[PDB]
Amino acid sequence: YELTPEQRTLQTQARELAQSVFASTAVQTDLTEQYPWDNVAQLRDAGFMGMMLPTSVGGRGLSTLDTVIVIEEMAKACATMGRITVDSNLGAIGAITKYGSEEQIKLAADLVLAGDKPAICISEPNAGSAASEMTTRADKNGDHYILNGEKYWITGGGVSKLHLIFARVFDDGVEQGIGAFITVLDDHGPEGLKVGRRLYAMGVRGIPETHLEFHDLKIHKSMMITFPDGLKRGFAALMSAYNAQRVGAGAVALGIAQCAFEEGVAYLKRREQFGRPLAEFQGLQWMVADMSVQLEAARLMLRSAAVSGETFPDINKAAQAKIFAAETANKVTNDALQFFGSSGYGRHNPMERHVRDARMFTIAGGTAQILRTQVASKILDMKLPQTRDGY
Ligand SMILES: Cc1cc2nc3c(=O)[nH]c(=O)nc-3n(C[C@H](O)[C@H](O)[C@H](O)COP(=O)(O)OP(=O)(O)OC[C@H]3O[C@@H](n4cnc5c(N)ncnc54)[C@H](O)[C@@H]3O)c2cc1C
Ligand SMILES: CC(C)(COP(=O)(O)OP(=O)(O)OC[C@H]1O[C@@H](n2cnc3c(N)ncnc32)[C@H](O)[C@@H]1OP(=O)(O)O)[C@@H](O)C(=O)NCCC(=O)NCCS
Repeated sequence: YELTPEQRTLQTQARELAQSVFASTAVQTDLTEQYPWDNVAQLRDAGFMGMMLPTSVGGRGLSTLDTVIVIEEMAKACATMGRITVDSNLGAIGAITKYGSEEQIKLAADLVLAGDKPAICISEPNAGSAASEMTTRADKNGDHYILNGEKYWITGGGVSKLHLIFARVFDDGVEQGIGAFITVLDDHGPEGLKVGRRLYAMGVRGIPETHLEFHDLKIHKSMMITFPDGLKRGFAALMSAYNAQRVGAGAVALGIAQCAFEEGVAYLKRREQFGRPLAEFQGLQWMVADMSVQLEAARLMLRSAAVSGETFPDINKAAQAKIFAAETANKVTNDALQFFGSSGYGRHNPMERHVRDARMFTIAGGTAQILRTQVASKILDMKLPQTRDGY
């Protein structure tokens, strides 16, 4: 239940980069809401991008746990850098690594290792929790697929090059299921791929969340992730790669909470009222005790989930960890802010940002409610349909 000597080294390397470079840019990144290109370049040069890619394509061949360790250190410095580390190591790049062809893996690897944070494109304005109800379609046309539809809250929209787009595949009018399509966005850009309006967010403002439109987007069949056993199971396998994403997302939430925790504790020791430091008040001591307990548990849950499953973490262990970590983060950041008092409410301190940044993680990548349903389906060992006629 402890890190290996190699993992401490990886942790130290991650912490050094985050504290000496990223930490001093967190406040401004939140102010400008601008994608930190400079920081991403340093993140790449330190080998913290595409870590789970095989060594045969330039990757380090690391584990999910390795990334989770790195991700948390980045998040403790900057929530934006935390999420970037996630998307550039887990999720879309994970599904491509596992299910993609040699050509598709090489294209994805070259981009990520060059410093590109991939963008996954699943959610639609009328299809969030019910992702299987997405209206983005891909009609087959010869050896190509014509994509028409819209996505939103696309993390990295406008700055991401690599795109993994999920769409309902139709063959001569007949539905085939949902498949994933790879496309790359550049200055010249692919015809039909349009970056929609930006959705300005409560926190983690350093990464643009945008709408995304597809107007007769022509994708060759060599850029569709294919399966020998049909797309019907294909849509069930791509989201299994998202089980690793959730653990990473949980690590970001944990990182934010841990930072706020450390800052709150440090403040209690130096801030004095009634002739003494705040740390000498029992009620505040127990609050500190409560936070440390939940943080320790959260870190255990995340790390435990990371080493579970086969290629990706177990879907339910990951769901349990994500629920715990995200909800833990919301309480810790809020209570840590309370330690600062009035100054905690001031934007000249980072405490109010911590609450704003942490708030998204009970929502994005599957809400805490949808994850509870998932966990319940495991314990009860039954399907839990949400439709009116699912029984
Ligand atoms: C910061 C951020 C970044 C994001 N980045 C991306 C990205 O990169 N790619 C991407 O594809 N998507 C992204 N999303 C979207 C997100 O992954 C989905 O939208 C998420 O599943 C939430 O969907 P929704 O907002 O449509 O929730 P809705 O489906 O509108 O749910 C609304 C509320 O109803 C509850 N609810 C819904 N269905 C049920 C049910 N059956 N039972 C009980 N309760 C229910 C939910 O818990 C939620 O609280 C991002 C979102 C955020 C906030
Ligand atoms: C899965 C979800 C869409 C509900 O779907 P549903 O209508 O209950 O359909 P079911 O879960 O019964 O079936 C879907 C299949 O995909 C599989 N699946 C779904 N999510 C999965 C995940 N995260 N990991 C692995 N497998 C998954 C299920 O095992 C199931 O396979 P089966 O056919 O062998 O049973 C919803 O609970 C969910 O998790 N979505 C959250 C939104 C989201 O993920 N958005 C990401 C964008 S950031």
